[PDB]
Amino acid sequence: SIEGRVKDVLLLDVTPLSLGIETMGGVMTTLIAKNTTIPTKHSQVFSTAEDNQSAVTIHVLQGERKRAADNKSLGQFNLDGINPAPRGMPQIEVTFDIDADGILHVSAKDKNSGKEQKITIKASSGLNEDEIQKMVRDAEANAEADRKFEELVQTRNQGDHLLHSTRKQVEEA
Repeated sequence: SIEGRVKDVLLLDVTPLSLGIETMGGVMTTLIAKNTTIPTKHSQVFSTAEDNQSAVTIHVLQGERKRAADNKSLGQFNLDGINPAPRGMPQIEVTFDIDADGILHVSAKDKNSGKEQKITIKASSGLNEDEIQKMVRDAEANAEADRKFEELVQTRNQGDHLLHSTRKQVEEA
């Protein structure tokens, strides 16, 4: 109570903080949330708003929700190179089954040829609600640097199905 139930693993032996993807504009959307008891199995199909079958970013974000101090690392990778078919499809089904021991077996399965990548990434708890709000200071203020990446997003929000995703590493600098 007094609004502060970010962490809750006592009578919830579940996916322990809510964990999905860093989203459009320094936002966080969970993929599977607490109340889903391990071992879990659940499908959520996604697409992108730009470059559909060419790069999904698999930076899975374990944190809270809209105010992005929700940067518990559940990754930072990218499923790249799914043939040239950019912007909108929308057929990349992403299934996330966690095991009972605690590992997110999530396969971003693409519907171009089943170009998939199954990561097995940890999800251990052991932190605080002001690990998130303590990251509202250090890191909610660092989300202004993510505002530069919100220009890279193209600035929007929500992202139901659509979900911007592109890496950046040119040779010039």
